[PDB]
Amino acid sequence: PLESQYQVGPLLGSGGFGSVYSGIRVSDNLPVAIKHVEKDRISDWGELPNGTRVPMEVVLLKKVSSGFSGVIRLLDWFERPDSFVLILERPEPVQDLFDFITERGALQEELARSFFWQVLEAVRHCHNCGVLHRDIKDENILIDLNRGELKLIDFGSGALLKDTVYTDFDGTRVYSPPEWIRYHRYHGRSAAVWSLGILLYDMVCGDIPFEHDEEIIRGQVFFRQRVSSECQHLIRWCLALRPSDRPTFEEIQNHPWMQDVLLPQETAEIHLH
Ligand SMILES: C[C@H]1NC(=O)c2cc(-c3cccc4c(=O)n(C5(C)CC5)c(NC5(C)CC5)nc34)[nH]c21
Repeated sequence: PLESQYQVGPLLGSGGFGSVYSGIRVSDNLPVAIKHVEKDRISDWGELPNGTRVPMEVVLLKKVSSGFSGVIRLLDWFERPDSFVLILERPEPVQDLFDFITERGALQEELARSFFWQVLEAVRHCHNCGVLHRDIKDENILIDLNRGELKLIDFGSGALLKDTVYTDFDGTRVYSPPEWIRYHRYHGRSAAVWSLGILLYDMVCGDIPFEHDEEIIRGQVFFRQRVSSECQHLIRWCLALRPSDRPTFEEIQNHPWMQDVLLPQETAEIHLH
């Protein structure tokens, strides 16, 4: 089932998420990624309409893999005795945003605007399909280097979107909002907007703004790089201490700093090729 249909290549990476290998679908040589997760290392489980116990990530990816998007597509999945295996699409050539930022340092605002806009479109798509990622960060974003298109990855910390409080969190701490640090309580959209503020700061400054819990709680933003006043304003708004003071996704995309975004292909020509 798995062995015959996919030819396995080298390990791309491993960590809390499991182990991800490059691969190729044997039938048509389609590039793929193959994610293995041990059953013991999965805490968040869900059920398919069919009535089958699977990892939540499988439920979430099926809900968002409908149509095209800036979300990594689940092509197939398999259950094994002690693990689940997910077959994901693989752009070629590709680089993850963390490595891209590390190599360039801070991104030019024009580039950060295009990237951030695409992340916003992808996150909006997730929320429309009832899915909350809960771990938005540069490490969970891939760049299709030829087309200039960003793709969200790793829904292993995610959940079904709801309007009530979340009391569990498995995402990355330094991207987590002050309300989680202080009260172990947050709401979906406003916590997501906090992580987007951290991401945007990361793009235009070349690193995250807060390291320790006390910096997150204080919420004072210091700019280490030259950043436009409009971009600083949007960042500070996303990082409002009070969740209800943070912008909606609509307010983010109507912010003056977000106007006249480049198309992804233009973005590649000017900034990537
Ligand atoms: C972060 C990890 N967790 C996931 O769910 C997932 C999916 C991928 C993944 C999917 C498709 C393509 C790539 C890919 O090309 N790469 C590269 C080799 C371009 C960086 C990587 N690198 C990572 C983030 C694993 C270390 N992951 C992919 N990586 C992860």
